[PDB]
Amino acid sequence: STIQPGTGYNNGYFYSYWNDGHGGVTYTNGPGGQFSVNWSNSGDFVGGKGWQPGTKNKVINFSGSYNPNGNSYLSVYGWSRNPLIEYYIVENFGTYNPSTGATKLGEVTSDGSVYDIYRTQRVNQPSIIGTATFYQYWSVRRNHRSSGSVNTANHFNAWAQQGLTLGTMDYQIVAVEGYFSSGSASITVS
Ligand SMILES: O[C@@H]1[C@@H](O)[C@H](O[C@@H]2CO[C@@H](O[C@@H]3CO[C@@H](O)[C@H](O)[C@H]3O)[C@H](O)[C@H]2O)OC[C@H]1O
Ligand SMILES: O[C@@H]1[C@@H](O)[C@H](O)OC[C@H]1O
Repeated sequence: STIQPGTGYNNGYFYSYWNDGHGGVTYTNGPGGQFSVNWSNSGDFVGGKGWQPGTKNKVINFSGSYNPNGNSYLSVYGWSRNPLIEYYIVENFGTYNPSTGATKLGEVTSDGSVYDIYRTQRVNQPSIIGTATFYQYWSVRRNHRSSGSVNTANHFNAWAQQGLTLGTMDYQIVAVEGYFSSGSASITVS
């Protein structure tokens, strides 16, 4: 069903839904691995379904519809702890490349596309442990898609070769993000 920001498990899938308190977003958990997001003149939000804890070698499958009107991205999204790391494997995006401003670390080929990899430091920003400072890693698919399989290990290894130490895995989801935009998405994770 439709829910306010929070976390939990639904039909065997962890979910996380976060927003900045601005209105304009509706997040719905559906059967199995399915979730939907519908948004209209939103603020900042990110939510979706997957695993808690994730793993360092998961192959993540997703399919469905992704139709942003503005700034948004569809990604494998997760965290580690000790050290705190936020990471995104971006499969598709809207009007803004979310790696803008991050430092390019190289490239990796995975699951049918080259990806550009990046990192940046986030300072006194929201996180799974509260306001915190942490590195944020990106791997941005060149050949955008809204269904696919992601071998997360290829991305973790590419980042590690440029200095990532992944700590203890926290959640790991397929997420839809929006940033002052509109859109819809209906995604099934497995
Ligand atoms: O109540 C606390 C939650 O609000 C908190 O949720 C996390 C807050 O950070 C969210 O981060 C996304 C971090 O980066 C941009 O990439 C995202 O836009 C931030 O908002 C994260 O998605 C939430 O899980 O968890 C701790 C709770 O105590
Ligand atoms: O076939 C794919 C090629 O098209 C892509 O660039 O790099 C990945 C391969 O698996």
